[PDB]
Amino acid sequence: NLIQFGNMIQCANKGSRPSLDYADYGCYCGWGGSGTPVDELDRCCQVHDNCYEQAGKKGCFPKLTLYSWKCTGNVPTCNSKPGCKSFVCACDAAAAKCFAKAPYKKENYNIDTKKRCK
Amino acid sequence: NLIQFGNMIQCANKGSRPSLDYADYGCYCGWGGSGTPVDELDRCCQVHDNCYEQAGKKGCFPKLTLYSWKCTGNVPTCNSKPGCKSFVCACDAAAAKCFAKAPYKKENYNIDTKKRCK
Ligand SMILES: [Ca+2]
Ligand SMILES: [Ca+2]
Repeated sequence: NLIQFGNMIQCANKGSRPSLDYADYGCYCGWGGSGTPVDELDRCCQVHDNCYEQAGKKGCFPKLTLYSWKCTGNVPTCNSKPGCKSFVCACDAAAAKCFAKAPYKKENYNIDTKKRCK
Repeated sequence: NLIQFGNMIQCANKGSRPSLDYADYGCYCGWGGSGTPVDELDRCCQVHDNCYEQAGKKGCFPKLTLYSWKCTGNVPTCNSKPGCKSFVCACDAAAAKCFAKAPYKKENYNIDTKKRCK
């Protein structure tokens, strides 16, 4: 679920930045997502958006799915069983890893998505 | 539950030390629960053992309790508000913070607790 995703983000970036910092970023991080991502981190979110889309087509509610995961060697690691739990956990762990490698750019945080996204 | 606790430990210590390093340490970290704690870290585990005993007496199974928690700016924070979930979460959050500020001394890892703990 989304609280677990936030926990994963902190795991992957070794506490370098709070997970709330990623909640409304670029064109894709946060509600909806449209246009060309504005930078590397936003590209992570576009991928994540598409993964949640694919989870939804498989009958999952990715914001709600309660999976099992472990922060090990600074990598979010899915324990979960198959199905939605495995699938959504994979979406989140992947995004967490992607966020962690990408540079955070404050100028791209909380942007006017109607003006900058398409 | 124990997996979540491991995740809290990584949250509080910014992933600087694996969770397993704390599973058999001193007289109190892990299955042990007797004698005089061997150092500052071991004292954290003594407090955590006491907390788990209190949880049990509240009717909780602390190793199993499945709570809701958020790693917020490197601080494990309980979201669960009532019952065993909130109480056990608090035990774990406090220990995770305690572990992160205590110095780890490998000479106290995996000691013979039958011999050194009373
Ligand atoms: Ca989005
Ligand atoms: Ca113990």
